Amino acid sequence: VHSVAVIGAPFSQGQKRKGVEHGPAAIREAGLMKRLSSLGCHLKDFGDLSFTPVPKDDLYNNLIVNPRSVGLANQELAEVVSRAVSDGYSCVTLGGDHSLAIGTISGHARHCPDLCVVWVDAHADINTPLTTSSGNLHGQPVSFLLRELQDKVPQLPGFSWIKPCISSASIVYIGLRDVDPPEHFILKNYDIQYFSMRDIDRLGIQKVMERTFDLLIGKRQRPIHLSFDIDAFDPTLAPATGTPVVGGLTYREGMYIAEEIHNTGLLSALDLVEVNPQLATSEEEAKTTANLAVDVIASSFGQTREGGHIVYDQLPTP
Amino acid sequence: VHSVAVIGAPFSQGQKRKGVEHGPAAIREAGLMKRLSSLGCHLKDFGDLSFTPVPKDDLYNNLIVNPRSVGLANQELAEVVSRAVSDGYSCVTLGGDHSLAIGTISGHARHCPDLCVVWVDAHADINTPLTTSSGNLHGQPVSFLLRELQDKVPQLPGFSWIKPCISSASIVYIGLRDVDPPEHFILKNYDIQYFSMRDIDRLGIQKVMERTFDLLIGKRQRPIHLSFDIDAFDPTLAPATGTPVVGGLTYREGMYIAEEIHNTGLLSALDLVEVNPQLATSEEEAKTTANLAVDVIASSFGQTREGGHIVYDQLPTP
Amino acid sequence: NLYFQSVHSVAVIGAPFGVEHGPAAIREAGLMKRLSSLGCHLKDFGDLLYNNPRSVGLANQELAEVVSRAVSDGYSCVTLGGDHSLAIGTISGHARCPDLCVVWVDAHADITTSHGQPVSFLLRELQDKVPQLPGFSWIKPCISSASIVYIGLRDVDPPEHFILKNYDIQYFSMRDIDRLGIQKVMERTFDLLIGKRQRPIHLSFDIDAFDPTLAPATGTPVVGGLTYREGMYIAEEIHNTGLLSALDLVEVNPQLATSEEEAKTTANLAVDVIASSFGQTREGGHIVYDQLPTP
Ligand SMILES: NC[C@@H](CCC[B-](O)(O)O)[C@H](N)C(=O)O
Ligand SMILES: [Mn+2]
Ligand SMILES: [Mn+2]
Ligand SMILES: [Mn+2]
Ligand SMILES: [Mn+2]
Ligand SMILES: [Mn+2]
Ligand SMILES: [Mn+2]
Repeated sequence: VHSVAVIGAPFSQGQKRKGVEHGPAAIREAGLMKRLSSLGCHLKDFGDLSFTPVPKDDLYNNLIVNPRSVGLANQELAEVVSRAVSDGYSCVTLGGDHSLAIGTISGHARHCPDLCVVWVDAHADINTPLTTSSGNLHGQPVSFLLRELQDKVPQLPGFSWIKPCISSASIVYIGLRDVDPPEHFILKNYDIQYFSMRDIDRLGIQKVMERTFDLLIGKRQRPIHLSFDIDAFDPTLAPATGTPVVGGLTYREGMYIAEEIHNTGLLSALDLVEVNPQLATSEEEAKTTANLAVDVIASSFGQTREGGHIVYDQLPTP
Repeated sequence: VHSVAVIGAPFSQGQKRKGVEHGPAAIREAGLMKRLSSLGCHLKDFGDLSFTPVPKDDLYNNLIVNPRSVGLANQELAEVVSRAVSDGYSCVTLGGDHSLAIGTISGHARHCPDLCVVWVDAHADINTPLTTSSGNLHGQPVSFLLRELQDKVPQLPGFSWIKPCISSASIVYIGLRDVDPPEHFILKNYDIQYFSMRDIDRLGIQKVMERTFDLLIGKRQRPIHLSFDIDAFDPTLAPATGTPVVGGLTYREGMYIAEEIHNTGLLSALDLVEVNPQLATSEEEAKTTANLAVDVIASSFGQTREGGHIVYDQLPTP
Repeated sequence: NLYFQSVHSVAVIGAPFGVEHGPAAIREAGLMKRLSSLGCHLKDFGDLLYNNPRSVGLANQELAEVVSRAVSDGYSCVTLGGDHSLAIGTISGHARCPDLCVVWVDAHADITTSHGQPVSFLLRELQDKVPQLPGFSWIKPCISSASIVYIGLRDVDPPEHFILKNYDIQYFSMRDIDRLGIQKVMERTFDLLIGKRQRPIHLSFDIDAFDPTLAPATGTPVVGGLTYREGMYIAEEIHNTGLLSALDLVEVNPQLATSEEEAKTTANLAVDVIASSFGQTREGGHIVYDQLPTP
């Protein structure tokens, strides 16, 4: 019996495309709670958080957009995640853009300092505020969290509260296929392990999961933080997303990652981000993406493709 | 060269979605007979059976749907299949819902004491009339056929003619992804071998086919009954079906299963079920599903990806 | 960007043999910009019955002399199609490099006929089986049986199957990829073609080798093709040898598109294959970043 807390983080200021703030409601509408309930989960829904707005919030170094707004909302979200983690709940945060991982990972690390991160995404999201070309904070969350990158990251307004909480050996990426040249340099120079789409093509997702766990939990059991960007899946499967990139995970591969995460029994927090129902060309495309998000979450807590989630031990007789 | 019999079974009373009775007409219209002719098949067309309706056949024990109609249609179907097999043909039955495997497998076992079954489906179709939640008989056919379950299956009206004819070690499932808790218990408890979509994700379809044949025909040659539900394919490939489940077989995997079955030279009967042209959103969706059904059957009788079905003896010289 | 993992010299030619709208569709999808972004030294050449053997044979003679000039100057020649018949011209022109090996990526063997016969005119062992066509006398066979490897085969005609089987032409059909996986297929392909010695590689890529969901705007689409990932993998491994000498990107037919999304997706895919053949990858790393800025 897993105790699962659901937190809606209708965060959109980490990027420029509107509608990602409607991701939590779309996921709940696709039957998230009914699905987790059927798995036997003990649920708590915090509903959607109302983040303190920052009306006077100008560009940092004439590039970084909404720093105070993103920094403050993450500060507040980190308090909610920390509380849920303290109360014994596996914390599911529904996005919202991927800048929310600053708050969920920060919050989680307060009570789980030995956590490890499995980052599932088409993107590395590891640009520093000095390497970003877009100035979108959803493309930089990992830079604020990485201990080894601290001397390369300037102090941004609203971001001072953040204490880097993950080391380069404690994060593994899966699904990479659109990596900026500064991000590629960071991954190689700081020895951050990753399994790009090319590594999945060669090894197969089973070997990718085995190797990920060898790297992270090969020495001891640790709390796992699964940060899952819906754009890790091929755009044909997850169209309702801001930055789609062709040649992503199949439905089967995404289910396989989540099932392996469930099988460890170590999942402590999960982010499901970048579902933007507004970017779907049709209502069915929006529902398809939202149904996929529920499937990743439910598989992370026991949903299988073999029907082995529920205890059944005796057949009825005539 | 193969002797192949074709039987149309326009039957829908094993489920609640209207239209699956039009599956045989849709498959025939897709050019099935012309395709089998082009492969050099000696063909016998038994036409499309008209099933004796049961006007008074309502809900049994507040659960079982249409038992008298399903039992009778299967009794009639078993006699036609028995005729085709005893005449010496490899029996192709076009569905119609998956409750029709009661008739095809019963009819086939009347001549093949050592028959084995390869069941390709998103579903196990092995609930008993006591474990079913829906009461739909297309989700229960294997329970009536399996010897090990005889003491778990109640006597339904119209089912007294059925004799269990297969052992738990004589059926292998491929493609499973939507299994009920009692069905998972039955599969594990009785040691029925299955390769779910997760097993295919891990092993690959080559190893799945090798292991299937090792389990079934590794000790001795045996007639093979291929019970193929079109919903084993991903819904993007087979949209015109009643219970679609995302994350199915690819076109390539489906053809590979069919090619490997052909390569044994032991195919004795094939069911191609659950094509429901009415559930397609367009004519092209219905046609794609029908064409896929024809490709499975043709590959099961020799159609290949390398174009080696037709023998070429001499190249023209100048 | 000033630093790159590798610098290649690349020549681009448009051969519009609605398949004629193919080179224009590829160009409009930003091909030149993409190759420039990879640190390539670019040279754009612009856009150029028996039993149309004259017109096909003529257009191919112009293409073969343009390809021969580009490869003579030391450029890796890229030809935008147009139908696959242009491969007679490009492989002949490139051969004028005699020890060239071919990697034919197609749903079809293109090798008795009923764009489906280019390999018959080029293969040495098939010379005593091919008749003297009008405006085809200038062609001499250049590639032997053990120098062409097919990848992606799924629609092979009975006389083609006999040719492949009896002339011992090694191939990896869709069924072979299903069994081995694309990694093993590339490892085995290179074991066959360059295991003995290094050789200029001719990659003739038909867009229909990919599944029709990915490349819908093509002439002869065949279901159950290569995924986007498999095709990129082929191109990346070809790049990783450091031997790519010529490449054809054929059968993009923008007049067969039933929507703008089907038109743009097919052209974008064709740009992706070419870019991956000259260094573009899923991991990045093609562009070399020196140092991180400090606050
Ligand atoms: N959720 C699927 C269904 C069975 C589908 C039968 B099939 O489509 O395979 O024929 C369920 N287990 C049931 O018992 O009603
Ligand atoms: Mn992300
Ligand atoms: Mn992303
Ligand atoms: Mn079925
Ligand atoms: Mn089924
Ligand atoms: Mn071709
Ligand atoms: Mn082709």
